[PDB]
Amino acid sequence: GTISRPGGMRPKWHKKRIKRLKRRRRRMRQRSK
RNA sequence: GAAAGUUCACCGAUAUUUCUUCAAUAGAGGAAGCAAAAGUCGUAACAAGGUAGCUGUAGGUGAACCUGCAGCUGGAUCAUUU
Repeated sequence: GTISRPGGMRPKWHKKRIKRLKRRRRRMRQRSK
């Protein structure tokens, strides 16, 4: 332990998830227009 | 002198069409967020939390996450060849 009560995952992994979500969304939308 | 009417130019309602632009709206299907707290699968985090922890980046994975490379101490070290 080295940080205080961040609760809601590790703040690094939770960034990563939002990235591979955003990539996905872009890929969809681009074709759909 | 002077009416109806003629012809040309100008101003131009209105309609139509083109371009431009703003506002608002139906919707198959797809994807997130939050609030409820006695559902389900695990145990990642807080003690060296039982693979120290965290940051940046890439890859992998049912999920929390895991693994490589380079950093920080907000460590578990303020410190051992005169």
